[PDB]
Amino acid sequence: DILSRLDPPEAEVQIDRLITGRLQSLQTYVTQQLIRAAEIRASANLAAT
Amino acid sequence: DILSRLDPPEAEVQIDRLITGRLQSLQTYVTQQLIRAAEIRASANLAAT
Repeated sequence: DILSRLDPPEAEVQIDRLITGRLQSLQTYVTQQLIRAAEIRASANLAAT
Repeated sequence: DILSRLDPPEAEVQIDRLITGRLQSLQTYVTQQLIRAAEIRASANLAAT
């Protein structure tokens, strides 16, 4: 709908905002999965011992 | 190249787009190093034991 109702020069501006938000969300997700996996690893290490 | 084919009022807008990206990339580098150092630290703590 963003494009469907506009030219390229005018749509690229909005699509870059959408891209910025959606990339920020994915970085937040991946950083928290990295922090949460190091906590699961310390627990599996205790289980092995 | 932005300081050679743009006047100062137009080169600010183009320099800020680079500043934002490079800051993002540097800060991603610094987060992943904290997460990797916290893992090297536990290995060295096991080696000391």
